[PDB]
Amino acid sequence: ERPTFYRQELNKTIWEVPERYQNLSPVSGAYGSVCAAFDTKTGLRVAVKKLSRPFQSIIHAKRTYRELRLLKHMKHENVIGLLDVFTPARSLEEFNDVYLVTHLMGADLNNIVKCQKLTDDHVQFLIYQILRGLKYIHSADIIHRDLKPSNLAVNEDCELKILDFGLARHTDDEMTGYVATRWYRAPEIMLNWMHYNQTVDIWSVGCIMAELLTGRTLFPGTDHIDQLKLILRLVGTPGAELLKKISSESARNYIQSLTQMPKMNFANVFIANPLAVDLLEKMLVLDSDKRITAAQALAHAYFAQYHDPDDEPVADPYDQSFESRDLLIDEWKSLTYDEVISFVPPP
Repeated sequence: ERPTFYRQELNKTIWEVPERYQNLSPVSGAYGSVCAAFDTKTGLRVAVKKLSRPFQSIIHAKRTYRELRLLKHMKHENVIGLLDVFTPARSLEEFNDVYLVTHLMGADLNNIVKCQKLTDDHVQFLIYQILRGLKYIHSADIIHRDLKPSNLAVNEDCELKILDFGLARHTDDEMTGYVATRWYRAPEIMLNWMHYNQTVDIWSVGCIMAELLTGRTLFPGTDHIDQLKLILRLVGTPGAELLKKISSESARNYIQSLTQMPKMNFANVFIANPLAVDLLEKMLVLDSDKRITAAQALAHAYFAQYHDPDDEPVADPYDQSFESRDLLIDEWKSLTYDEVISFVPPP
């Protein structure tokens, strides 16, 4: 059970990992840093993410606990699976750092697009797999909140996984608010502060598909204002009845202060498979109540070559009852420790 650890330091921070993992090569962040390594047990190359002081604040501890419990609950073909989770600490009193180990496929779409020319046949399969994973994710009342090309890994056979559930969580009615990445963030995140829902992921998938089809970012906003401007330059300025639904009065006033430019023609900007254009238009919509769902997306004609209702699974519901409480730091840490100890490696 208990393995032997060796202490390696990189970028002036210690990495205490089992001998099982060798050849640590870094790949850095606010909440966690990642190293690539070879697993002598499985013979596969793996990615090892060390959470940076996961229990320094309620925010960090809550993120650590929820990501760990999500990955342990996620069991789907197009979702990254947790191979190992360990800690050098031999007791709860010593527990501080948390390490996550997961499969390491070829490269992510970010690097891939910059050196490979993609076919429409590739985009079909890729976005089909993305939506296939999203159906599973959303069915568990989970929301990813950070779908971007760098959080999607793929191999030469075009089989992909959804990565990085660090911002994901169980969907509630009021949430963190400032989430996702600027160039893939849905409008309802910037307006209607803290009262978005699962529909945000579909906007990210639409941006992903547009970028894969064209080869360049769809909304390369310099800042938040530039993001809103680039979005409305395509999807068109909203309507009065939609404006009343915006919770922020400042947001309504700013939107009204803008020079009204309508929805440009969907077949004029992606001059491209018409079916993909139709689907994009179903996805890139302002009103979340009228945006296409992942379940509805899979049934789209664009995925006829891969759609299979019998093989599109659905997840069991996720139990956030432990999180629904306002716990202290030590209680979050104890829950995370119990979750680490209770891990059983997958076949």
